[PDB]
Amino acid sequence: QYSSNTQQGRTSIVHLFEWRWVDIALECERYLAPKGFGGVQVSPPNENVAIHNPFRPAWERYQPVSYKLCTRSGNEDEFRNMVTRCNNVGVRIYVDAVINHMCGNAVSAGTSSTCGSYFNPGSRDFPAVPYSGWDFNDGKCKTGSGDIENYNDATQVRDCRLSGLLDLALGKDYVRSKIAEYMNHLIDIGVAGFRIDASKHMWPGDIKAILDKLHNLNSNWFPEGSKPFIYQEVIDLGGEPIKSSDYFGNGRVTEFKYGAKLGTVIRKWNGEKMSYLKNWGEGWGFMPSDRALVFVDNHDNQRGHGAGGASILTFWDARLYKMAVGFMLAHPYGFTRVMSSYRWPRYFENGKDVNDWVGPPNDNGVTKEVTINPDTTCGNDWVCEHRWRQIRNMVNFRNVVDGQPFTNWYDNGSNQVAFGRGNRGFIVFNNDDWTFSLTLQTGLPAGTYCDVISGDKINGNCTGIKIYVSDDGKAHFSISNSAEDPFIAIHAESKL
Ligand SMILES: C[C@H]1O[C@H](O[C@H]2[C@H](O)[C@@H](O)[C@@H](O)O[C@@H]2CO)[C@H](O)[C@@H](O)[C@@H]1N[C@H]1C=C(CO)[C@@H](O)[C@H](O)[C@H]1O
Ligand SMILES: OC[C@H]1O[C@H](O)[C@H](O)[C@@H](O)[C@@H]1O
Ligand SMILES: [Ca+2]
Ligand SMILES: [Cl-]
Repeated sequence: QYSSNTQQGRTSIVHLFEWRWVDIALECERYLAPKGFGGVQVSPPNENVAIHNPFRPAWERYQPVSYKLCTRSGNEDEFRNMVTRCNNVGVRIYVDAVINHMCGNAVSAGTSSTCGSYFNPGSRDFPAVPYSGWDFNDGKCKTGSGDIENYNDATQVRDCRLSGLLDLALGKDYVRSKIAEYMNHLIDIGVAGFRIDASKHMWPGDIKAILDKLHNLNSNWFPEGSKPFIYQEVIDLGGEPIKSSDYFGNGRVTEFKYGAKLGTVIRKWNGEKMSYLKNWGEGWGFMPSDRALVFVDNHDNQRGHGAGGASILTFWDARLYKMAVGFMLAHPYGFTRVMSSYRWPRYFENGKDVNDWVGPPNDNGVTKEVTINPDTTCGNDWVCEHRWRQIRNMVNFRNVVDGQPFTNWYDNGSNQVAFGRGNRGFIVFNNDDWTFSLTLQTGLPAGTYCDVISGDKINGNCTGIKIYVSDDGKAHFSISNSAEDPFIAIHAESKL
């Protein structure tokens, strides 16, 4: 469950949040494969409640109606088409698996669902599965409301309804088997692994019992005995009875400490400075690197949901965001996930984004296609951070330096830092209010290297900055504090 199952020399996954299957399939072929992306985390592919108030929110996808592969992202044919086409170009699919719960207990009965399946939350009837009243935790939960009231109580966090979401009885073999059926369907199609949604809300032992029932990965694409990559969503910043480590037996775990702390550092809040990143990783109290799924922001905290707080960096803060993502992708700690977002009409009323619910770009609820602008950015309000040169090139930086040790660290005691990865890559940051101008040991072979932040190598030349490494590995770097991208990165494959 710990191995990503990505192609050798591909080290990141990108969350193509709310993208349609046909768009992802094309994206794999035209972009993700040639740019060296390891894989795609997709939005939940299973049927959900069509919520009309508010109008088709992002969060409707986290209210299951059945396990039919039928969503705003597309139908089963399109899903199968996407996984095949992506695997065929060496790009993996990871499914957002919503298995803790069905929909909200107060959602109306009917066929307001993405495939038109009937469901009745009040009577606990989901006949397209099927689930009945016997399949939920109503009798197991011990709170007055039936919902989670207190995170200091590990039991109710597991047995009670998250925000009123009907809590599946995962202690039952029937329920475990229905979920395993869904996941095995996905595995056989060719899915490489799963983001396990709301993992904190399930007993580690129940997740395990579900995982016990799963097939090995599709043997046309994956070596015999390959197990699905598992990464579990557990928000653990400390101070709760449930710990990220409780889930290590099942796979990797999201390290939410990662983006919270990095955001604070890059913003220079709370007295934090980039020089403090010298011991980034386990030295910052983070989980073991071999279990961490790391990211700057995710689909929840980029809009203030879940954990996060104000420190989280997102596309809205493009300049600091790129630096934070650049730092993540250069540093060996964790397995990296890059966010890919859509723009929504962000509108604050007393410190709250009243539009944090808004779903993907749409015309009357129909998800808009991802259009590609001439310059390879996206139209239709898709942000496509993964296509921003500064991020895409850092994705390849991580591939190039894979397995190389953190080395040649420099800092000025403030916010000017640099480090290398073995003899394969070097990166330099200026987050101070003055110019960073200095000759530094890069650990790299002598030569002319294209800075992959400002530009690209195109056979024999660079479209941006050029860095000159002399015979002793030293190179001069000059980064103004006024630089729009106040960092530079060079690696073995950017050498002329
Ligand atoms: C959105 C988020 O809610 C929960 O998170 C809480 C943390 O667990 C607490 O430690 C504390 O920080 O408060 C948080 C906010 O309530 C929950 O535990 C997470 O699992 C949840 N995230 C996902 C689950 C969903 C339900 O399917 C979705 O709404 C959401 O998009 C998921 O990413
Ligand atoms: O500002 C606080 C920091 O000061 C010190 O320089 C330590 O290296 C670091 O661990 C500590 O957190
Ligand atoms: Ca539960
Ligand atoms: Cl997540």
